[PDB]
Amino acid sequence: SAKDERAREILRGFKLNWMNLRDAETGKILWQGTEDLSVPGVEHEARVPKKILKCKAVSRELNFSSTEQMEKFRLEQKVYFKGQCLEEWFFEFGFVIPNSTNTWQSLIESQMMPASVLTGNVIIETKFFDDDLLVSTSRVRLFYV
Ligand SMILES: Nc1cc(CN(CC2CCNCC2)S(=O)(=O)c2ccc(S(=O)(=O)N(Cc3ccc(Cl)cc3)C3CCCC3)cc2)ccc1C(=O)O
Repeated sequence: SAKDERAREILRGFKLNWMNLRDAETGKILWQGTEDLSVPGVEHEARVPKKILKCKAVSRELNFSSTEQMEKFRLEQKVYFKGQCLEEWFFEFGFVIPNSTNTWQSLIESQMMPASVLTGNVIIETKFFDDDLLVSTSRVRLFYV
């Protein structure tokens, strides 16, 4: 279908360039990377400091480029522990100019399991939408260090 073709064009033109996480209260950087975690079909890995689990809120900056125009770029993210969804998050970016590079700031705000239990057992599944069109699904396995 035209929508399936369109999804592939958007993916083809998309790159996640860099990204970081900060304690929202203090602004202190907890993690940063330049690996494109959005790439589908391979299991990505990331190592994050265990103190992140003590943050009431985490600020994420995500820098991306897109050759394709998007009407309503957004993300759905599911936190899975041993295959069980503990949490679902929704973030909206909105309009994306074709051939632009953009920085997107988001706030991520139950009782947390210990880092030692969680480590290597947490998968973040991220879906990349333009409105209702699914562009891609990626997975990142988290280790708490
Ligand atoms: N309920 C739980 C939720 C989590 C997930 N954490 C969310 C934090 C937990 C501490 N309070 C603030 C929210 S987290 O700190 O581990 C966290 C997870 C994902 C992310 S992320 O979605 O921003 N990102 C994944 C990501 C981001 C963007 C894209 Cl495109 C793809 C993947 C990763 C984090 C490390 C490398 C980047 C940020 C923080 C863990 C355990 C439990 C539990 O019940 O025990």
